[PDB]
Amino acid sequence: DIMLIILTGLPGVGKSTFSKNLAKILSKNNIDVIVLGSDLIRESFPVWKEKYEEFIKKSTYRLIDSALKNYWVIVDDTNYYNSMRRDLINIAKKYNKNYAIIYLKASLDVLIRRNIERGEKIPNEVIKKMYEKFDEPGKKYKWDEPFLIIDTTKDIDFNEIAKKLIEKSKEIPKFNISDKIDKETRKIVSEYIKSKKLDKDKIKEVVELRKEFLKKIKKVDADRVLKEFKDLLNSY
Amino acid sequence: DIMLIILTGLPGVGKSTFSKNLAKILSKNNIDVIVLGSDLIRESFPVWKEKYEEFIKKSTYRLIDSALKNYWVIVDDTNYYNSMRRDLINIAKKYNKNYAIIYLKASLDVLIRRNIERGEKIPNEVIKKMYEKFDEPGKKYKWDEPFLIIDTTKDIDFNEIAKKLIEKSKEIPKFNISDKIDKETRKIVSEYIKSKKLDKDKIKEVVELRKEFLKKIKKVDADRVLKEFKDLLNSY
Ligand SMILES: Nc1ncnc2c1ncn2[C@@H]1O[C@H](COP(=O)(O)OP(=O)(O)O)[C@@H](O)[C@H]1O
Ligand SMILES: Nc1ncnc2c1ncn2[C@@H]1O[C@H](COP(=O)(O)OP(=O)(O)O)[C@@H](O)[C@H]1O
Ligand SMILES: [Mg+2]
Ligand SMILES: [Mg+2]
Repeated sequence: DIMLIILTGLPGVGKSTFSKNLAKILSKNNIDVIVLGSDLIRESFPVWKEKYEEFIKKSTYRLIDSALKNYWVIVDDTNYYNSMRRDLINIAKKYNKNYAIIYLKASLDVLIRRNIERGEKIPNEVIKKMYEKFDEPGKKYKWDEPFLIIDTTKDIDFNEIAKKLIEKSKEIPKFNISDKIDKETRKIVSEYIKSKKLDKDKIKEVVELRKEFLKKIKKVDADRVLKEFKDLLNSY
Repeated sequence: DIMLIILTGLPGVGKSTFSKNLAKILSKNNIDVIVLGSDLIRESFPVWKEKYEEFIKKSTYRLIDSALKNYWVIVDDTNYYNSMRRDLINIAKKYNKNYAIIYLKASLDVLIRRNIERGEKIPNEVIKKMYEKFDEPGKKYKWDEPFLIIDTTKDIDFNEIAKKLIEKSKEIPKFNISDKIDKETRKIVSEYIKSKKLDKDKIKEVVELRKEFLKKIKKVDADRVLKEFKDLLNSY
């Protein structure tokens, strides 16, 4: 009756816009749905610090868990790693609810241009690295395969998507430190870039710096690693 | 060393703006602070339903409780009832944290113009009535007295405020169905006025209808009363 909807897709792809549109159609069909995402909590702090991400994450999972007892939930978050998608499916699993992964995609050119339009809050170079490195959902686990893959440069038919999701809802549900280090070093890089307003060339060197640093680290303690990373950017 | 700051004041008075300014100055002083308010969760649903309010309230308090373990928290909410201020103080008392109530005020005319400015999302006559019936913090209980009273029609010295709060945070800490029905009947009224686009004369009828209704109810369980109120507005 209640379902968990898990969005996944890169920054600028249109997750927030899609969530809002999908929620409006669902509510028009008398479904009680809430849209929840990490940016809810993250943007409630006046500044970003790496040490906030743990509270942001858990607070987000908590609200989803609480919500999914009474309401459909649409999870509006990049969900860049399969371990994130697994953590969310485990919430549905806990309350025996169905779930549907909706993967939104657009070409890199489109994502960059949308980024430029939004005032390049994330550096273009970082979205480009994200796009190159993204493992498309379902590439490894059957439980990770999307219910819908949606091309956000093409027409999207919300009624159809609502219809399919509400059908799915009546079906029977059947069913990492490296990800942390990868994710937080990328966020630190982005903060540094925006904070120090780095020129294009410097942006490139810092993205490369991170790459080389992750090559070394792979060949660990998450905090020690991220602390060394900040120290590295400062030195550099 | 951590503190709960509880805002209180009518719609349009400048809570959310004040919160962002104060969080900025606190963070500039290396304080870890988060701004939380029931609208985070209320605005995450695509429409408003009365049945959501309990979830909203509880989810809000749970985020505050969780946050106050590690961060200063600024509570950005109307906090119209002293019962709401009591619940928030009790979270501070639970963790033995200092708290400060900050009462924000502005004249009715300024509230209306700001309301108009922003599109009259809450009917002006409802603002007027809230202004009329508002009980200023500390009217009855000593634990309810404002640490600070702020006139948002004048400039605000956030440096002084932060200094006063940091000083306060180093001190040793020392420590309802009628409200629900009052609150939700107002929200229902506001939502009918907007959804129905009532003319100004019908608005005043409906406002009076709520007043008359609340009289009769004082002479109960909240769900049934609220369903009847809606039935009354539909009839009327
Ligand atoms: N389907 C779409 N078609 C065209 N533009 C879109 C679409 N969805 C979102 N946008 C635009 O792309 C930008 C990023 O949208 P947003 O929903 O904020 O993406 P995300 O939440 O994935 O970061 C916004 O400017 C939005 O207006
Ligand atoms: N101190 C102030 N002086 C002038 N305008 C203000 C002040 N504080 C807020 N405003 C303006 O008043 C309107 C409502 O402010 P907001 O902070 O959203 O109030 P609240 O959160 O109390 O409803 C906004 O359009 C805002 O820009
Ligand atoms: Mg988004
Ligand atoms: Mg506000």
